[PDB]
Amino acid sequence: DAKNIKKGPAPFYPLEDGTAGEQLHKAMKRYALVPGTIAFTDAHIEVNITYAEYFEMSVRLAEAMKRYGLNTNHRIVVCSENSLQFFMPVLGALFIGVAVAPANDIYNERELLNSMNISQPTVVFVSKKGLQKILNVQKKLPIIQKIIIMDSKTDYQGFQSMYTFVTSHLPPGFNEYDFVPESFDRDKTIALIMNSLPKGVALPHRTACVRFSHARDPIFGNQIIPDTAILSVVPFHHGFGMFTTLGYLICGFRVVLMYRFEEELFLRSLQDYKIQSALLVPTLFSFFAKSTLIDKYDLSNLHEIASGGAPLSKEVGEAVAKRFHLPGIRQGYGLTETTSAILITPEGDDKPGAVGKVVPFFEAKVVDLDTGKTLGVNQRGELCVRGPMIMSGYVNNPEATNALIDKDGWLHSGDIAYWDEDEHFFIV
Ligand SMILES: CC(C)(O)[C@H]1Cc2cc(/C=C3\OC(=O)C(c4ccc5c(c4)C[C@H](C(C)(C)O)O5)=C3O)ccc2O1
Repeated sequence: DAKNIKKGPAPFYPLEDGTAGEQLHKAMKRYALVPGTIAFTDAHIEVNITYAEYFEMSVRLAEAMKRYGLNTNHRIVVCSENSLQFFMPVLGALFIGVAVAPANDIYNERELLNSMNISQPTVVFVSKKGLQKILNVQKKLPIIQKIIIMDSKTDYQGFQSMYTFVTSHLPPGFNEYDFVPESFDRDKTIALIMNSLPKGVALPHRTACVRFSHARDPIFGNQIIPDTAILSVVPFHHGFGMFTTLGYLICGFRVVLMYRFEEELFLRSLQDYKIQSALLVPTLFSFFAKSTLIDKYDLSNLHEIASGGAPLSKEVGEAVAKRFHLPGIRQGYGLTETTSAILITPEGDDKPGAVGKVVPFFEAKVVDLDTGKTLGVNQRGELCVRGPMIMSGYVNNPEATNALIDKDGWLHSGDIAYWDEDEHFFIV
């Protein structure tokens, strides 16, 4: 019964060809050619970095990694708190087809070791505060040949920074604007290995390309408008942070980041940066349902709040929307294994407690927990989705992959849901 399979509509703009690296490179080069266009802002230290700076450093890192000897057979780890530098090695690696494994920066040595035993990186990019943990991990994982310090200009404790690493490897006369990213099969070449003991979730370049279609979709994402700023406190090494931020770079937005939540800084940032959209996780929603400071700030520019990371209760969402003077909350539902959200609230068509509608290129159904039958409108069962953002599999764990994804390509989410007469989905 096809009528009970909910399908996303066609994307507003056709899906572009090219790897995720090629698409990011093309967009970022465009924004780079306009001086002063801000890519990231660190709300804590107040420093801005422009698309020109970001584009040039990411391309220099790409070329330096290529000359050092990395290619599609290798992986890198990026282990850092949210920062201005976080996406430099991410973009550089995407530009040359090297898979990136972001490691949670609050993991201890044991958890890092398990994570990197799965991803098996050749080079680790780490912030200064993570260096000791990586050195302890490297003791057990000799495959790590090289450690590069992200948030330093000069060498740091005998290790190269991204800047000195680049100088060591760039050819004379290197031209960042002549550089061309690598081309490769985007279904076969892994872009990210995300953590989900945790497993490693392999995401081909294809899944990011589809994400970039959603991110700028006028219905399922944000319309590309000049001078748009987002406030993001969500960890970049988690899918909600990783894939919203890459999407924002495609859109040329200003991404104001925080690496630690604080109430006054968060609200003052919304006000002073004239933020249009802010990203929260459910426990920060619960926090703002308790906040009374919100009405002391001028939030007249705020258009939306998005919640991701885990389903949000209906009542908490309604409380927060009211405190912020918004008509509703921009919800979505995703898993690490689906790259990002594959149900998203359509712009202007929020419905309290709903996680939204099936995104372009996807299908979703709910199945009876007994009969396995596809269910109709307003009936509760297991949410199952199928589409090109689904992971290629858990790394070196085909049994775990097969337990989650069936022979027809349906991923079984483990969550109970239903959809309504407008094809809005609700998580129960
Ligand atoms: C407008 C706009 C911003 O473009 C769109 C894009 C968008 C995404 C979401 C929600 C999510 O996006 C995500 O990626 C995840 C997610 C990603 C990984 C993941 C989990 C959730 C749960 C699971 C766990 C480990 C439990 O955290 O892993 C979301 O919930 C909500 C609103 C929204 O507006």
